[PDB]
Amino acid sequence: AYMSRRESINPWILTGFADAEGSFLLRIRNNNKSSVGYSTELGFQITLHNKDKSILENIQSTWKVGVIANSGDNAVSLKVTRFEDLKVIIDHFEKYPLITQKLGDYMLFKQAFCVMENKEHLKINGIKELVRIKAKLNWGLTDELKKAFPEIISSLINKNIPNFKWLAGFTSGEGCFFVNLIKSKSKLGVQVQLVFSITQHIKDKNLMNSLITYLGCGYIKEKNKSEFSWLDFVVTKFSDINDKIIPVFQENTLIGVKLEDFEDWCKVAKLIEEKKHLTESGLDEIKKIKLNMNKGRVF
DNA sequence: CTTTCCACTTATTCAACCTTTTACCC
DNA sequence: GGTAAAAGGTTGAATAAGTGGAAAGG
Ligand SMILES: [Mg+2]
Repeated sequence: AYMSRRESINPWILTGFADAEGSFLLRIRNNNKSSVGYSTELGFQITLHNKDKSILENIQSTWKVGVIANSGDNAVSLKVTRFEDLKVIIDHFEKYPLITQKLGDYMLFKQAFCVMENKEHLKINGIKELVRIKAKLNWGLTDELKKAFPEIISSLINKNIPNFKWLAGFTSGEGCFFVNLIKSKSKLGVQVQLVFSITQHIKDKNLMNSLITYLGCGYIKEKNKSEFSWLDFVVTKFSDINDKIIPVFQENTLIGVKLEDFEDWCKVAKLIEEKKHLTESGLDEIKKIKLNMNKGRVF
């Protein structure tokens, strides 16, 4: 395997994608063999379905770090935990910063990086500090870690969209270009509606709200699934999609298989611009485009 | 002793999917 | 009087996270 077979991508796109996908990791493993009885591993990771391996390669090729591996049969991962390589990641994020609640996680990661850069994690005081940091990262401590270090453990990130490149990267993870086919009392009996969405956890409500000001269109939907809730930024007005959404991503290129879902959705947009969705022949072409996009896509 | 990477797991958070109802164009 | 836009859900697997094992040189 080669570090840069695939092309690199734009660092703001990389950052948008990183706001939408991936997590920092701080492992603190019980370890017989370590002087202190624990060892650590620090890093950053992204796990995607096999379909979107090209993206991991894009990133690897941009940073020149990271390992790409199988992640079970269905998925692949990029993990950076080589310690000195984390300087490349730090250097990337200082210059092209994250803006979702994940920024907070990057702050934990930096702090843990400091402790390790000084080698404090090799002694009991440094392990204690990493425990306090890990306590706030992702899912926090295992029950077993809490017994070992029962010490007492220590606010929402509020940031603006930096530019459209960030937005192309973020959409490449969390966006959806959908062709909705409404059973309708129209002539053909089916209405074609283009839907754009970006799906996000509730914590990033402010970001989602500010997408409305940013794109000059769309609205927020609160959705739920019994115990769990999430948000959608949604655009359904056709003239907004054609004059606002489409040009943005024509100028700022999506990455991964979603690029192909996007061009397929634009093909339908040209058809609707021409009123062709209102004839049988055009409805059928759309039905065929939809059939083979998104979950229906083979290549 | 410690770093690094490789194999592999699991559950809920997303993307993606649908129907029905209301807005509004004409 | 007919097409567009929004309301109002559902669906399932990809992503969010994680775990053990161990090669390799320090
Ligand atoms: Mg995500």
